[PDB]
Amino acid sequence: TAIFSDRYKGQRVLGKGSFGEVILCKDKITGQECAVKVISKRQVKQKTDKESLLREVQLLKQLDHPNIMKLYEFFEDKGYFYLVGEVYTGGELFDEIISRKRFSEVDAARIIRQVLSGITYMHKNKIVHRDLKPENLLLESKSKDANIRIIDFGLSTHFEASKKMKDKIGTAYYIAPEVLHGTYDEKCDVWSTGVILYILLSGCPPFNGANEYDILKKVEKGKYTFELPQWKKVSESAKDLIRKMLTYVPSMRISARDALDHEWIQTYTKEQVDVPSLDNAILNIRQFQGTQKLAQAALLYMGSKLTSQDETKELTAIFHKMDKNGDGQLDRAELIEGYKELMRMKGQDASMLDASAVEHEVDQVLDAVYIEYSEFVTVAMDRKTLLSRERLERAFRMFDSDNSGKISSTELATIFGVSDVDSETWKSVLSEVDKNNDGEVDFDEFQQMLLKLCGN
Ligand SMILES: CC(C)(C)n1nc(Cc2cccc(Cl)c2)c2c(N)ncnc21
Ligand SMILES: [Ca+2]
Repeated sequence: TAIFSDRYKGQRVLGKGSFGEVILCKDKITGQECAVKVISKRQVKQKTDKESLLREVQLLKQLDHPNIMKLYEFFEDKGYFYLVGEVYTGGELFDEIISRKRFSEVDAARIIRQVLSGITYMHKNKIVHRDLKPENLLLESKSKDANIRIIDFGLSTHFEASKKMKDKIGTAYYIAPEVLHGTYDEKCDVWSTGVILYILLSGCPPFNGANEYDILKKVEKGKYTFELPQWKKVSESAKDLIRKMLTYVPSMRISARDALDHEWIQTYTKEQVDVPSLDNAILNIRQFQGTQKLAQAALLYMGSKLTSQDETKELTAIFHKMDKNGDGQLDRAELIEGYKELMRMKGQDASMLDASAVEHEVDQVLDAVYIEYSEFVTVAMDRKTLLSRERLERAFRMFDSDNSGKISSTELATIFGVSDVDSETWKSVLSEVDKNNDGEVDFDEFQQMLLKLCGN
């Protein structure tokens, strides 16, 4: 009965999350800011019935913990679900860790005590995460004392995971083996935290591989080691906690509660022995984060380019039919009607919450441009891809940490492995872009490879 757009207005896009886009919204009466996840019913399948989802939402709204995201409201219309909750502005935990100069076991213990405190609380209330990963650890604010907030607790129980690689980047590292075969319980969150902790103290995933399926093979076997030089400077109690958290049989695996009482958490979170900086771990987390973000940006660039081609042609045909005399020009109200018609057929955009948002977007394009609708189409569609094109170059620049301007063949293999692009498929594309290749590409050659890898 209650309508989302009657209460909230979209201010700006915050980013892509599991199951949908996240928009910064504001209450039209009280002025309260909130983060809203818009889940498209067409793109996301429900695992449970409507009554099971409503009962979990009602429970989730009443729960409260300092390391769990607060949910405020829930709305549903014919095509979408709107999960309304608190905004966090500190960004992802790993993007903050790589910005600092020193990082020790004391810092890793403070991080993992918070995550475990949050998990322990949600497990007492019979809610499992299942998809716990570093990307779901947000920092409350930009300050250095910011608490960690776990996002998306309980959503995997009600919404089916996407099968598209652009949505699955980095999920294989943290997923518990029992989730892969179907019988799982809340212990799968201890395993995921165990993996996160292993990466905090070494900067390398315990179960790794050249592609998604090779990682899942390592996870399913469950075998890993502490045989990297960097593990020599780490305490034995940290290694003990990891062994208990990455125990294969879930009934033998330590609980979230007992992980808090472990010697490592008790010792390294108290204010009262020597603790050095894990320099090799920071460098490995910075290289790991750069790689994951470039693979993700490459996949989102290709996805936006295909979506842009579909919408450019659809919008061009809508305006062509609306052109009565055939002079190639239309009025403002016509362009609004046609642009609204694009969202009616292709589905409402997360940034275009209602007619007023569409009218403002049309006005923003008309400020750049009886008007030539082909010029309106070009500008409107280039504005939709702007964020994905700029995010690609920024991620290439961040990955190119030595500012050489190029990435090597070994780095391309790693990037395309995380992106799940077949080895022979990208090597074939490189040869068509630059026939006299020397085992390295610059940004334009890399973007040219991606354009070819999505039919251009
Ligand atoms: C993916 C990004 C990082 C953009 N994101 N995701 C979230 C989590 C979220 C946001 C709204 C609803 C739900 Cl169910 C989950 C969120 C939040 N709270 N505050 C700021 N940004 C957020
Ligand atoms: Ca370089």
